[PDB]
Amino acid sequence: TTCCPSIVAKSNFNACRLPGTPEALCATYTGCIIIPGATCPGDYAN
Repeated sequence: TTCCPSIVAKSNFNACRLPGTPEALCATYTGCIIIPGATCPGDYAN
């Protein structure tokens, strides 16, 4: 599950992922974090 600082960061993450780019790379590009649980904490953008 990808949990992002903001909707802008998550939009950038999703754009990175669209052509297949590995999740960890898109995470570092955006500031989004990856957690195994189904639910992001607090008010992070899923």
